Amino acid sequence: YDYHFEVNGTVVRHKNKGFGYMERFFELKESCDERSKLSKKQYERFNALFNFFEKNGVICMAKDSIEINSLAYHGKYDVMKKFIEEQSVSIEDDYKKAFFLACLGRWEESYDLYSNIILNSINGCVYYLSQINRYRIYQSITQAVTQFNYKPFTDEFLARIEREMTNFNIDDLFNGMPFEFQKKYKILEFLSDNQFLYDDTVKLFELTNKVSSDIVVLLRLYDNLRFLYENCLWSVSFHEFHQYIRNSMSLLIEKAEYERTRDIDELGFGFFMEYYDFVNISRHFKIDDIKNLERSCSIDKIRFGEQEKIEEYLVGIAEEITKQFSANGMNVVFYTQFISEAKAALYFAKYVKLSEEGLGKIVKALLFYFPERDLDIGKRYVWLERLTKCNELPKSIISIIDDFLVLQAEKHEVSSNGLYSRDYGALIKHFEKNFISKRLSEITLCLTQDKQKQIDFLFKLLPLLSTNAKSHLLSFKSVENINDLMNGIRIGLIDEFTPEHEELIIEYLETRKVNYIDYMSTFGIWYFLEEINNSKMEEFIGMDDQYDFFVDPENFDYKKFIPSWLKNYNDKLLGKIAGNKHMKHHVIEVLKERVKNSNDKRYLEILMNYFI
Amino acid sequence: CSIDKIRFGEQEKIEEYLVGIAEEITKQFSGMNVVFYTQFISEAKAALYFAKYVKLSEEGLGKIVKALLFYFPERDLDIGKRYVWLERLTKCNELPKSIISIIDDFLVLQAEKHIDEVSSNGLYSRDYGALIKHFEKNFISKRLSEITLCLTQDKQKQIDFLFKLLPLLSTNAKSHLLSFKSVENINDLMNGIRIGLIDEFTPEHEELIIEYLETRKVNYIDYMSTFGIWYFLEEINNSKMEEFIGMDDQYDFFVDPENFDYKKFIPSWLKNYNDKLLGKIAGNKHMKHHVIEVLKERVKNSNDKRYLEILMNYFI
Repeated sequence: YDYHFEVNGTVVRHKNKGFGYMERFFELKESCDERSKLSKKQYERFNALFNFFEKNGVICMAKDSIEINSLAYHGKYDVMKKFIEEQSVSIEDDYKKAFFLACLGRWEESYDLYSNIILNSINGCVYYLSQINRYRIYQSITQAVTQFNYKPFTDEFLARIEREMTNFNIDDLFNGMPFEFQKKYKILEFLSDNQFLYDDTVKLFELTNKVSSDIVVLLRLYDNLRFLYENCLWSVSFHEFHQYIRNSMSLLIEKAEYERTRDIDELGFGFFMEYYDFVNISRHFKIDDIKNLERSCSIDKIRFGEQEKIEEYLVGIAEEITKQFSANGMNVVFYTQFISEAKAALYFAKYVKLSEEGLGKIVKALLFYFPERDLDIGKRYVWLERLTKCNELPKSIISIIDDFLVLQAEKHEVSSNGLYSRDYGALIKHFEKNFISKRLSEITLCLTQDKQKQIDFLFKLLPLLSTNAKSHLLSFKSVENINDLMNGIRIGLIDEFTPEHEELIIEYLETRKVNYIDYMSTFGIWYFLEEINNSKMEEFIGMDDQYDFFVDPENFDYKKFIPSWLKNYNDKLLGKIAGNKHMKHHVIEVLKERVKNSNDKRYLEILMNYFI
Repeated sequence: CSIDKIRFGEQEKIEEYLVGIAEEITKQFSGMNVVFYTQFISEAKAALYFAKYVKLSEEGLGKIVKALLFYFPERDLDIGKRYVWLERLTKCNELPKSIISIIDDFLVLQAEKHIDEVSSNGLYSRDYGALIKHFEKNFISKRLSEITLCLTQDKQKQIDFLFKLLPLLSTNAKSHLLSFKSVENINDLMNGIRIGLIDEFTPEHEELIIEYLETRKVNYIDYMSTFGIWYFLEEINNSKMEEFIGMDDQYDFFVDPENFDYKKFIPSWLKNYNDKLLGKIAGNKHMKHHVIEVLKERVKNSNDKRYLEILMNYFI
């Protein structure tokens, strides 16, 4: 505590009452003559000290860019495998090898290498750090076994490490080292502690003040990341560090959004995201955390820099996804940690502009080689649609989606979201607007009445077929009764109501009218939407409030209106109701009354975009 | 958050705590402990500020108001900040006669002060008098009337300060004040209209407005927005206001909707506006679209609930 060493690289005298040796050192650093006056051995010692202080980002005193050198941090899995394959020349090479094995999911080999280094390492700093990391990898192996209860570790190995690590105390490790080590390496004692990021987490509270701190927080986060990755420490993978990164980045982005909002309020017209920030968010955030960030702050207003580096990182993520799942691959220990980072990276790639080739690689990996368990068809479509935000759909991505749809047809869908293969075709039709699928047409030409599952699958994908394919597909389905007509309209059998469909709807409505003493609401919606021009629906008025609310609002009694109707309405229906020039003030007043009664988010959203 | 609608439990314990803080404020500032002051003044200020939402008994309210007005240092609490505190206190409990008497004594002390008033938010003792007049509009400041009776023309400070507190006086007391004080500058005209002595501007008032605008114009190469509000709400028909646009953004916004570019509009302006002119802006139809856009953007990006209630009651 003689001096303060700040995150920006400046030194400040703090507590030493003796000579200013750091100020003196900087003075020799500035001027070569004073440096030349040193003795030869002291001159070379000063050269070593200057190299150290340059490497560690210590420049000068107060009166006078992040760069992490780690293959593990940058996700260079192939280069890490190459480094592991080669023969280690030193024990520091073995330490780096054991860290790389830990990061590649090969925890048994990592534990064996750490044990070997501990054997062959008795400064004793690599010995101490291997003891730290072997305990950490032993903790990782122990917790992975509990999660899996697949047998990725043999029971012999588990029993052997349990016997080796029984009664082992990491709290005694530093105190068991020679006192020379304990004096020289007092700064490494925190690595044996259960927690080491409490100071930073408590200091994060300054990002919540509403009355620089943010740059200090970011630089300290970069310092922690560089120390834990460049020194090959396995604590960089545990929940404490990931939680610390999540908290720091989330609070920084929320603080920047708060300053942006306050300035907009007070001035009426902040956070800069770069490659390292993108990698930190991808590796440490879950999808829920990114969703919290998106809902809390406008990430679309955050400028993304170093987009070439981010694109290269995303392409590497896609390539590793392919290598993990195109071939046998499937290191379950590595896959468990890697799939979360890949999901977060592809999810966050919505805000990053991507080149055509890189976008092609990423989209291909996402559509085909991403496991269904981690990303179902609905989540996969959500990721793709997010990818279509910054960059519109080119021809190559449309072709990749076409191949995905062809593969789906050949296979023929469990979707937690509720979006299926039809939405990919809708997305294609959104941009190309005239895309016809050659192979889908070919498989329609081979379709028969036997394979009903194919028919009921790609009847939803009808706009991507040709005229002959559409005509052939239409033959296998009948529209005899009203139920068949409703199944067709929900599946897309007909897009323009024929007069016989109108007669069928009339028959259904008359039959229900006779039996007076779900479908009717849809009929009223279609009548309002000009979908049906029968001009006869007025006789079915009186039963359902929605029916007369939709067929003719002029005579509708708005005391029978339920505000919950608007929640079920879609974008097109709400926009049409807004522009009707009738019914408008009634929905305005009912929505105003609803929101004044209770600040409901969906109702305000409806009232705000289309003004209904 | 609407903290006002949140109910407060243990109102008696809260009031006892508030009265204890008021008593400590009185005791400290009369020999004080400065290092204790640093920690305690923040808590006392926050408690007095947050006491807006808590029902206070008449005796406790009296003690709290007395401490806030008299013994709260001017360094921590400006006269405008102190008025804001007191006005917040009067929100939950309408100020009784004892509170009126206490703040009247504060007013007469402030009158004695001028015998030789910095507000960060521009709210002064005339506003304490206005808060007096907002309730029981039949009230007389006897001590202030006595001060008004003995007003020689040489002691300008007392008379010019007391002219702001016109409704607090009597006819006989205000006779001497009107004998000396009269509308002669733009400041006199604006504080007179805020009192309400003259409801309709004389042409000479428009002349002073135009000459003040001309002077600040020759200075070009704070009450700018008041003239814009007067032109928008057509209390000024001089029609020469259009020759001094490009001066302040609020002025440009209010004198002309179409010529005022909407990118320099400050969304926070709508919170200062009152209900009358806020409704008038909605019906103008010449600036309705851009205030609608600003309100929507603020509902999106800001957590402030004021913008939503501005949008939905007035539909600006």
